[PDB]
Amino acid sequence: MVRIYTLTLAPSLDSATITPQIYPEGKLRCTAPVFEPGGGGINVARAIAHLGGSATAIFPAGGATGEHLVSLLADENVPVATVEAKDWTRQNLHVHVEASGEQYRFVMPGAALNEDEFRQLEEQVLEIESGAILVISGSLPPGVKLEKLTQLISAAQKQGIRCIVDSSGEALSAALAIGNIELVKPNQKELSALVNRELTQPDDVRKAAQEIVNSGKAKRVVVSLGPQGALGVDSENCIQVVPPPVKSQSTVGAGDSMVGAMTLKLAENASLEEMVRFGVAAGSAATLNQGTRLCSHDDTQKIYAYLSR
Amino acid sequence: MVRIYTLTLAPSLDSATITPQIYPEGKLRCTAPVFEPGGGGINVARAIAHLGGSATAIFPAGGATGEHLVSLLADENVPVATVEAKDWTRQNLHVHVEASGEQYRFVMPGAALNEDEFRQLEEQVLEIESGAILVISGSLPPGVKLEKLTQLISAAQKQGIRCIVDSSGEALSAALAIGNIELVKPNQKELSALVNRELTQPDDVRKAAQEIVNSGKAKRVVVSLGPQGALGVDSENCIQVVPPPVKSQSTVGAGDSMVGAMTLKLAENASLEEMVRFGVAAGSAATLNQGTRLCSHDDTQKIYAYLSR
Amino acid sequence: MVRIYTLTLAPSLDSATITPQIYPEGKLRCTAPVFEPGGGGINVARAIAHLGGSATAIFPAGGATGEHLVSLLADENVPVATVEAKDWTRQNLHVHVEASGEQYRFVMPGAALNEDEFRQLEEQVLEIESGAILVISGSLPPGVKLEKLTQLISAAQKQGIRCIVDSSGEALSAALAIGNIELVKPNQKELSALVNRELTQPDDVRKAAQEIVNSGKAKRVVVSLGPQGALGVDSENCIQVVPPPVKSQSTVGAGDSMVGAMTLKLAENASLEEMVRFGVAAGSAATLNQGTRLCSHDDTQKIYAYLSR
Amino acid sequence: MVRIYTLTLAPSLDSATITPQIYPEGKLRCTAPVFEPGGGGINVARAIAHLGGSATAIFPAGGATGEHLVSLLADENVPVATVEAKDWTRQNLHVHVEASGEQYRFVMPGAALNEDEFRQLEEQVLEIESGAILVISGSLPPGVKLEKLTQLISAAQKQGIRCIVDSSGEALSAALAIGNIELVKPNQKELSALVNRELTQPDDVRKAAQEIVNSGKAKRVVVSLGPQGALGVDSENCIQVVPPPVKSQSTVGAGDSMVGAMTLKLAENASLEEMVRFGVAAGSAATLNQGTRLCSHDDTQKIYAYLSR
Ligand SMILES: Nc1ncnc2c1ncn2[C@@H]1O[C@H](COP(=O)(O)OP(=O)(O)OP(=O)(O)O)[C@@H](O)[C@H]1O
Ligand SMILES: Nc1ncnc2c1ncn2[C@@H]1O[C@H](COP(=O)(O)OP(=O)(O)OP(=O)(O)O)[C@@H](O)[C@H]1O
Ligand SMILES: Nc1ncnc2c1ncn2[C@@H]1O[C@H](COP(=O)(O)OP(=O)(O)OP(=O)(O)O)[C@@H](O)[C@H]1O
Ligand SMILES: Nc1ncnc2c1ncn2[C@@H]1O[C@H](COP(=O)(O)OP(=O)(O)OP(=O)(O)O)[C@@H](O)[C@H]1O
Ligand SMILES: Nc1ncnc2c1ncn2[C@@H]1O[C@H](COP(=O)(O)OP(=O)(O)OP(=O)(O)O)[C@@H](O)[C@H]1O
Ligand SMILES: Nc1ncnc2c1ncn2[C@@H]1O[C@H](COP(=O)(O)OP(=O)(O)OP(=O)(O)O)[C@@H](O)[C@H]1O
Ligand SMILES: Nc1ncnc2c1ncn2[C@@H]1O[C@H](COP(=O)(O)OP(=O)(O)OP(=O)(O)O)[C@@H](O)[C@H]1O
Ligand SMILES: Nc1ncnc2c1ncn2[C@@H]1O[C@H](COP(=O)(O)OP(=O)(O)OP(=O)(O)O)[C@@H](O)[C@H]1O
Ligand SMILES: [K+]
Ligand SMILES: [K+]
Ligand SMILES: [K+]
Ligand SMILES: [K+]
Ligand SMILES: [Mg+2]
Ligand SMILES: [Mg+2]
Ligand SMILES: [Mg+2]
Ligand SMILES: [Mg+2]
Ligand SMILES: [Mg+2]
Ligand SMILES: [Mg+2]
Ligand SMILES: [Mg+2]
Ligand SMILES: [Mg+2]
Repeated sequence: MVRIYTLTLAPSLDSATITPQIYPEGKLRCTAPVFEPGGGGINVARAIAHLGGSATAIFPAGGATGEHLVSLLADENVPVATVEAKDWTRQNLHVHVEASGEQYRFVMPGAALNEDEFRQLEEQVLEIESGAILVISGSLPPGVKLEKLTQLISAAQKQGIRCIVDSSGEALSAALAIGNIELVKPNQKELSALVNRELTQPDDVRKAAQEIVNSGKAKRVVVSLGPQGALGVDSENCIQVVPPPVKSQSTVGAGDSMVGAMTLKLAENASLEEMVRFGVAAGSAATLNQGTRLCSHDDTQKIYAYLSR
Repeated sequence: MVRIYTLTLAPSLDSATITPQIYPEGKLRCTAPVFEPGGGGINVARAIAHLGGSATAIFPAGGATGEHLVSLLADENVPVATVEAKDWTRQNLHVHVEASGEQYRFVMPGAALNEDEFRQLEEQVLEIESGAILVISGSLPPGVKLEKLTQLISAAQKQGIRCIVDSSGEALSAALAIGNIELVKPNQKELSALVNRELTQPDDVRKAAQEIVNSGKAKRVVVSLGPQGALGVDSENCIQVVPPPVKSQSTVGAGDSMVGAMTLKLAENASLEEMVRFGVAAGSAATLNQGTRLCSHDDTQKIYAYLSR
Repeated sequence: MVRIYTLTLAPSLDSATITPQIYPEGKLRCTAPVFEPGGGGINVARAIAHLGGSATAIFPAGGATGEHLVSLLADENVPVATVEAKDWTRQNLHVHVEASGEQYRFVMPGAALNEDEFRQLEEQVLEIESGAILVISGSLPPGVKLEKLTQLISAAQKQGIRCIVDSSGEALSAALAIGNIELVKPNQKELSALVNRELTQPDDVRKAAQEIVNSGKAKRVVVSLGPQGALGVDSENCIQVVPPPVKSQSTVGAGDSMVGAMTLKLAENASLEEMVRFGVAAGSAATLNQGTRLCSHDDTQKIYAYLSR
Repeated sequence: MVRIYTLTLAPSLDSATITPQIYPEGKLRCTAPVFEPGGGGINVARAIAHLGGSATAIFPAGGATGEHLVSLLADENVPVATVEAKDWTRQNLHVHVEASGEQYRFVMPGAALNEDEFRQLEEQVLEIESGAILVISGSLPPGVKLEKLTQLISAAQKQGIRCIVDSSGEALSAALAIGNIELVKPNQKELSALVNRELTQPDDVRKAAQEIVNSGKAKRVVVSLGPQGALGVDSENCIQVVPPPVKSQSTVGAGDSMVGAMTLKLAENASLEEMVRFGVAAGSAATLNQGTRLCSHDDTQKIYAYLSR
């Protein structure tokens, strides 16, 4: 298997806290937070670790929050390659409400990057050897022009780095601007925005995915469909995989778990069907766990065996 | 095609109202309500009308609220057969919040039924011809012992009335106590309560469904799975049908729409596959319409065509 | 003491129910409701009963819901004078959420009145002897022109009936159109709407209340101020009364409790200070009790003793 | 006028963000946060600046978040005296929901303080001149034994530093353990916890306040009562001051604004009446401004003039 790297331009040090009730105006007393790594590529690398593989997470880190982020990943045995940034690593908030069992997730932008910090990040990316896989996942932080992301991807592909993309909005469109992306995983909202049209008819998702493949923007499009599983599209195949009928406890982290799983199958040169099935297995495995916990090896294996008959 | 009847032991006259915001403590000023028919069997009959068929709704009605319920169904051209009850027809409340677009649904028990009234309802059911279909759908109202529900179904079956059951809790178990039910449609929670175990493993739903068929309790079990569609089980077949990837606007009425569709297919003596496909098409068609609106013929046809492609 | 009557043109049979959690989209299973009398004048009469006096509630009642409303008042020993109405007595909903202890209150319009039913109600009102007190409290139901309310009040005053008004919006303005109202109790929002201006400066409430008295619209204006108590205004006096610093459990019914209390003091020809103090005592006593329960005699007496030094 | 200092053992760098709707499970996309100074003593110092006075804020600051906190105060021209702490300055989150206009406030503990750092803070406090005022306001951060808070206050008082305390829980009791506190401002809940009993009777708050004065624990006790204003108690006087009837826009910052105002009055050696009046004026002035904004000079002056009329 070739080596796997992930890139998170907007990582975070997330706080998970608990409060008895939720209501406006008054002070909600919240417990001492538990800190956890945040960010698309970072969680993809964590999911891969859970599944028994290894992925090196590349990301900017700033201030004491950044140091703690790196410290957390060290304890989880997730290898990293960081760039020191001036602006401190930002924090998102996850609140569990004890009385209802509900969770609330407040997602703010990542820290700013200056041009020099982005250049260092690109330098880290270009140290990746030909044939290896790079997963670019997450939002685009302030300070980065859209074309800089496209230029990074182009440079990467130029020296044989195989790119996988999970993003949204203008970043996702920009990441796909040059094309030849190995794999992209939009969810339904992300797909609709990317093809710039509403997907209201039964066959619209399939057709939109095929449109992306046919255009040369991506070799593989896996449209993830929440509880309905996913639809994977190749130049030769269209397959839908639906998860088993088991209740979701918490959907947080399903997307990153699926991407990490599919990345591993891509590294193994698996078939489209095997890739999508393993992706659904890990994404749905993620839903079995409370709060922000990602997929576990054993749950993913169990669901994958079910999906494989 | 044989004739179709439905039975709703706990009907309601539902109020749909609108308010700008939702918050506790203060008076929420709600608009003058729009009244609509409520109740499982009643909604099955309405869905059947939408799909081009005809079903007679049997139910107790009491007071001016009951009169209005009857009048609403007359205006919708749904045939009825009623028993006048002493306790007035109860009301559930549907609240649309303008600021969020969210809907809140407060579901209270149906009016009480005395023993005389239940025997009157039983008399109506036993006037149904042999070979016709009776759909018993909805909650069990106060005043009716579970044994009486068992007795009604046993009485109906002895003379060739084909029974379809959609209920929950002790009522569902009681309805299946006699066995030889033509079709039962539990959702996942209802199936779990019926077999009395958590269904936490991938194959648990299928195994539970097969257990009910094998035990002779039901000829067909269709476990409905929300956005995952449904799993249909026979003595000979097992199929899962997943809806197309279209966004749900409002899930209200999905269950009764699905039951209405499957009932029509059952009356046409369709295959298990055709029955479940049409059921999923109608159930998911219902979700395309806002609020409490059930499935439309055209949306159901479109989804069914896709599933049958 | 002279006799006391209340008029409720829009009464209701309210349902109080309990549900474990509150959230949109899904069915919220609510307990078998406890029915209670609803409507301004009706609750004023109930509050008066709690305080040891007697008030006859005049109101339209229709259908089985109306009969149960009358039945509830009989059990509480509240004398009534009803007019049978064609349109059935409507229901508001009070929902207690067990997990949070919050209550939600959905308030819909009252049943319609036709011209004949209103004429009968006016006839009941004009049977009231000179010197007696009539409390007109609550919203204006559909079917009643604004000037009909004004004409009723004018006719009442013409034969010596002393009128007290608690209402809002166009109804309140109309009720005050002719003037010489003995007592009106707007809250702050109601006062602002009545004088048609925002009350943003420290002395604005006082000035607005005095404007109403000086105009001849009302002899006494008691602006109720929620937790801040009330400001009472006469042609000769301006007094603010603030409740004791005890936590409110539930504010439902505070307004009607205050009005019933003030009505009793008006019947005793009490001073403005005594009237307002007893009103604050009963209104704040109401807040000590969970849900919709009105003021208790003992709590009101205790707070009144405190307010009187 | 003597000099004024404040002490905030648990400061914060607060993030204020905006999101369109609030609901659980999904990612709530929040705007790039606006940062603001947080913490009891810090806010007291800011309120004092608004009211035209000057107060030096003493607090631990750590990391880039602490640097930003210090920078924000510099921009607001609030003098500070800081101790560099190992643990980085923590962040609370204020969320405005656009659809409802509601604000949600998630309050987490302050950064940890080690024993060395606390002694450094103690050293700063003991550099305050005799006769000057020190306001100790806010929660107690992890790492500080209650006895150390008692020791700090005892140390300060021995050399003529006049101490004002605003806190809660065990910290408030510990702060009052030494006695001879110049002024304490519990709210109702804080007073109840302090005297360890429910305050359910009309005179309970006053009696509890007098108990603290009589015991020698505090020279002055001002129990703040939210919209009911405040009750101020001396060895010689007892007064209640109620704000004018103006609608609160947002209650955030009322407490610290009130403390800032009373501190300034205390420095001017004002009467108990003048102190409580100005306190209520500033507290209520704070409520006129949206979000976390404290009292403005002009609004405070306007309310104070009314209270003094
Ligand atoms: N259980 C609740 N449900 C809904 N709203 C609440 C609830 N508790 C408090 N609130 C709201 O919060 C406001 C203040 O509540 P609270 O008694 O906690 O004071 P606080 O200012 O938040 O905290 P503190 O005691 O530290 O001063 C109330 O006015 C109310 O609007
Ligand atoms: N409610 C659910 N029940 C079962 N499986 C789910 C559920 N939601 C997500 N999954 C699984 O996780 C996979 C990915 O989730 P989804 O399609 O929601 O992507 P995403 O929106 O990009 O995730 P995320 O919000 O974490 O970024 C799905 O394809 C599916 O396998
Ligand atoms: N927009 C809102 N968001 C959250 N809570 C609210 C909102 N509006 C009102 N409330 C709550 O409802 C209580 C009263 O609100 P409101 O001003 O509507 O008075 P009311 O008693 O409900 O009605 P009325 O004016 O008829 O007397 C407030 O104390 C507050 O707790
Ligand atoms: N979120 C959804 N998206 C797409 N289709 C749906 C969704 N929810 C329900 N359906 C369709 O409706 C059918 C029945 O709905 P479901 O499985 O939820 O039954 P139910 O819980 O008995 O419904 P109900 O609550 O109305 O009684 C499903 O099998 C599916 O076809
Ligand atoms: N604890 C909860 N918090 C927030 N939302 C919930 C919660 N429980 C259910 N919901 C919402 O209600 C929808 C359906 O929930 P549920 O499992 O109760 O099915 P139902 O259609 O309401 O009832 P039924 O079992 O009778 O078919 C869910 O899709 C979810 O959106
Ligand atoms: N939160 C509270 N705390 C203490 N007393 C209260 C509170 N709210 C109301 N009261 C008492 O009840 C009296 C009337 O309540 P309020 O001023 O809110 O009138 P209202 O809005 O017309 O009441 P309602 O909504 O029931 O019709 C007040 O003057 C006061 O004495
Ligand atoms: N307007 C809403 N009201 C109530 N709940 C909502 C609303 N929008 C989303 N949700 C809840 O959040 C879940 C996911 O919402 P959403 O479409 O935003 O996906 P997401 O996972 O939060 O974000 P993303 O598109 O980045 O993957 C839904 O399943 C639903 O439960
Ligand atoms: N809803 C309100 N309306 C008018 N004035 C208010 C209101 N709430 C607070 N105030 C003013 O602010 C002063 C202090 O507020 P409060 O009694 O709530 O203290 P607190 O609970 O310590 O404040 P905080 O939660 O900010 O720390 C009050 O005495 C009063 O003057
Ligand atoms: K999870
Ligand atoms: K619908
Ligand atoms: K009450
Ligand atoms: K404010
Ligand atoms: Mg995603
Ligand atoms: Mg998602
Ligand atoms: Mg159902
Ligand atoms: Mg359901
Ligand atoms: Mg009122
Ligand atoms: Mg009110
Ligand atoms: Mg405070
Ligand atoms: Mg407070």
